[PDB]
Amino acid sequence: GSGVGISTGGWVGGSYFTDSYVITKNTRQFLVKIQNNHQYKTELISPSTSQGKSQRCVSTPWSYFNFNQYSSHFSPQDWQRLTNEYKRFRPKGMHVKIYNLQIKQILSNGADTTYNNDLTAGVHIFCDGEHAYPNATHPWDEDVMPELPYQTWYLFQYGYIPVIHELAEMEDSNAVEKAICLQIPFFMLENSDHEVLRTGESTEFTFNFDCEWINNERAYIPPGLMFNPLVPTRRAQYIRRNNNPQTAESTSRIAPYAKPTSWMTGPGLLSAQRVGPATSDTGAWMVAVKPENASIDTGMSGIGSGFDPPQGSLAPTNLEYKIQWYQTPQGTNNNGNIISNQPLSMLRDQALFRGNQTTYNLCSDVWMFPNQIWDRYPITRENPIWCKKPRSDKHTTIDPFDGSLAMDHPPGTIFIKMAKIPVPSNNNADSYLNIYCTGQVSCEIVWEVERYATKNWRPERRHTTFGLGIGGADNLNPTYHVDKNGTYIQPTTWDMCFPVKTNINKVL
Amino acid sequence: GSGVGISTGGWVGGSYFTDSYVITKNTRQFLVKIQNNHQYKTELISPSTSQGKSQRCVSTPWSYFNFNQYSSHFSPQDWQRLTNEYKRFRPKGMHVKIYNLQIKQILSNGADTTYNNDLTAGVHIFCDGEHAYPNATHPWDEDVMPELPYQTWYLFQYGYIPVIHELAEMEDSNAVEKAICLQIPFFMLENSDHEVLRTGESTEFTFNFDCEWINNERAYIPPGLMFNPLVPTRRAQYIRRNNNPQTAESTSRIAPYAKPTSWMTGPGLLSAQRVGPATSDTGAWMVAVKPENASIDTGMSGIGSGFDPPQGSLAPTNLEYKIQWYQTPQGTNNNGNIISNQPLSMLRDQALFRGNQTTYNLCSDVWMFPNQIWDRYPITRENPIWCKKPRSDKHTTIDPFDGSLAMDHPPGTIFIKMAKIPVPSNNNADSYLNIYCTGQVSCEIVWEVERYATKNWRPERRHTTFGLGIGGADNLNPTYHVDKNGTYIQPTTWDMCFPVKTNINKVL
Amino acid sequence: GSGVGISTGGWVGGSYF
Repeated sequence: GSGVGISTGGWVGGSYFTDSYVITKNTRQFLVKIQNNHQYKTELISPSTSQGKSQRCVSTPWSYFNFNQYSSHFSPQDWQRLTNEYKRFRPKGMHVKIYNLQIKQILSNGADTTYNNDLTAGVHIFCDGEHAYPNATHPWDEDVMPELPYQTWYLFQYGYIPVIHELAEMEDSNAVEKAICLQIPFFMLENSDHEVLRTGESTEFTFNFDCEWINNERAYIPPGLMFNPLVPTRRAQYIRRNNNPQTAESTSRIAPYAKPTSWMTGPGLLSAQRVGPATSDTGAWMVAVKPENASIDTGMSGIGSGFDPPQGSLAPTNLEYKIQWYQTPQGTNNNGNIISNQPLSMLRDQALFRGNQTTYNLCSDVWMFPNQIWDRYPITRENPIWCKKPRSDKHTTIDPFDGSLAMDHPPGTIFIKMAKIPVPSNNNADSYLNIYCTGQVSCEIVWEVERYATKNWRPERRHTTFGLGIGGADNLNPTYHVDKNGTYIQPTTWDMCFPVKTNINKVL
Repeated sequence: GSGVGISTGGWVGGSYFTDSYVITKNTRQFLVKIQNNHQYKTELISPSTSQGKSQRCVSTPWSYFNFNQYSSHFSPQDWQRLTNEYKRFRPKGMHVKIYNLQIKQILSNGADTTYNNDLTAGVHIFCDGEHAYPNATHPWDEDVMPELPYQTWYLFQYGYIPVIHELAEMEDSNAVEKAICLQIPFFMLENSDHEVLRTGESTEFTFNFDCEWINNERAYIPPGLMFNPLVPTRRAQYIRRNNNPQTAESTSRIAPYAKPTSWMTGPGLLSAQRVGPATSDTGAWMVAVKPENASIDTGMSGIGSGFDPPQGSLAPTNLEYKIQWYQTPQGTNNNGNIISNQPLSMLRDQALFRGNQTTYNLCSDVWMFPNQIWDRYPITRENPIWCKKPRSDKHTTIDPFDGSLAMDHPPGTIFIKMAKIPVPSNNNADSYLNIYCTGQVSCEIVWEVERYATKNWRPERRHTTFGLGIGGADNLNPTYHVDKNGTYIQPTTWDMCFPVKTNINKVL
Repeated sequence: GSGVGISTGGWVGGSYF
């Protein structure tokens, strides 16, 4: 059948797990709220603390689906079934279905509320196959899908930064900031066509990934530690005159153990320190722009973006480089707040010393160098799956230090809006009918997956629940589980979330 | 046709009765209430009386259909048509249909209520073919289908015990109860996919049974009483010196009557007595666990489950072993309260004596023994049809003492939920739209049935209404019948409900 | 070949899964 009163599609989920691939299926309940009236504005965000960056941005009536995270697509068991049982995996494809839509027509008699349901109403649904438009999705952000099904999924408003607020602020003069103010592009999702849906209708979307593997594997030794220490080496060490304390120059054969190596450590930036008060964008490395004239307020600050984490690789000094996240919107300064940790993988730590003719002294920087090896960030269940690689003429190796992934075309963000229904007036307008939509997204994605075999004699390592710990309310219930009170207990610190790359082994 | 305004299926019922099989058909009106918001929690049930067991359990938004009982599928005449006319029967198959759904959208203006009906709403319906998930159905419980049609059927919330509350309580220390607390599984019905239904849609489910016959038959003599008492026997009795009072040892031939037998009595446990106050789970036999360390509060109690009835077989001493049930939720301590009784079948009673060299003394226990014969509990119209045999490596004969049946895969429990419809807010959430579902289940099950023939000359026995008695309001109306006032009069004590195994006969 | 000086079979192991 078809029409109102006939559901379009059913609920879906439960994953799969075949040796060659893993099919994860998920379904949600969402609602679209009519953000920002239906008009756009700009909003010039800022806190005040007027010294802040005060990015101008743009607001839109649209809301969007963010599917990017692992904890959305994998249950704590599905994750840890692949983290234990497979070398590597990458998402092969993605299939999304909007269906079972509802338009409920908010009413207010004062106080209270009433919902009359509705028919003869519509919902705009738009997808990016070209990745035109500023593509809201940023790897970390918030939201994505609730890691836990049955939990309704509130969409978030779509917005974008047209241009840096400073540089076009603009200060008196200028014509250097007059341009870059004149050139700010203005994007609208109306433009390119898109589907409207009443209740009985649904929509599907597919995606394919040109995508790099993410490897769950562990190097038990540094790459420079690979050699037979029993066998002597043919090589020699000349050592300069020490010039205090003592021990004039001599040449000698390199010991059989501790043979020299190629294979430099991976790059990192360790020298900087985060600058100034919070909410001011303290990154310790600001990329900025600095056009030749322009004009600039206090800052630095205040222009450009903080680079985080430096690192990458190159084991950090203190917590300041160690990433962090709250895994919860209610998270206060210290609460939630699980902090990244070392995988104990040997790749992946990578100091560098140089110096002194007397002592070794850990060195800041370590830029790119020909023989370098590093290991991509071990990630974890809480991480974003992908990140969009911005289109540009030239680029280097492209390894994001957030883990995640880089793709020319990631999954196109699916945008959805409430289809303004106006109402007559004398003035006339601006007035509209207050409605919201509700429905079910099913994100079914296929994962290219590869299973591990090794010649190691020893048991290696897995992810037990014993890394997990008890929490919530009265302490009862362990970790991934409901409260009484039921509130899903969040995993506390890093090992709870079970990172890949801490298990198996690989001969380098 | 199709869609709203076209009923999906019609009412069904009236049974069948062919010699080879009996088809019982039933239809109901049910409603799903949105239990437990849509969140799960845990609920740590307990009374207080904090000394109680205080099982933690888990609550779910789901409700389920329990079809397990005889009085649901058989009218008092349909039952007693098979109990009189057939040796044995077992359910062959089962066919269930949800249809004629309605979502009525509860409203409250304060006091009162209003129901706007609704469209563009949905209902989740999920079935277990694999019997993954904890499967709420327990043989006795409550509810099932109302034995009487036209009586609306209120569903009950689905919940399960993740782990024994004690042992993980946990007391200080521990790491023995830390494990078993960490390992508590958490099941969710979202997971595996399931169908959502608007009004116009329906759903069917089928089931097949690998199932043991339940026998309606009567042994007119004990199995050890089978012999020709006229014919002399070749056998002898040596009797030890009596050592007080008198009568020194002698050997003699066994009398022609009262020949010795094989065929030991069925097993039972008669020694124990129920322990302590009610609501504390007094079973007289507690299975428990007792891990080697753990920790334990007062109890025993308090851990594990009471084994009921011991018995089995092995005619009990007092009422304490005799089972009982109230056949009514309104039943107080003594009200309703029909108590099981002896079938007068001879199988099926089974004392055991041993002792003393002087006197025989009824013996407690009687575990399993090679030659034992017992007769499965005679059941009655009020009993559960089946019980799930839990998956385990090893097990013994598997005869449940509740009567009923054991199956690897019983009928998969059908789960149903109200499909949370959220509503927008600032906070935002947690908020949802208040609705309920209403519809018709038709459970049509086929019974493999076998008809009796015998060489007995005499009339045997049947189930008359004369076993029944008058009751309700002013005494008028007999037993299975409406009051004035109309309330279905319940059968009082055991013979009213007409048990199988009290009729026909069988030569052993 | 066959006879002394020709090994009959080789070493084996390593499981499968």
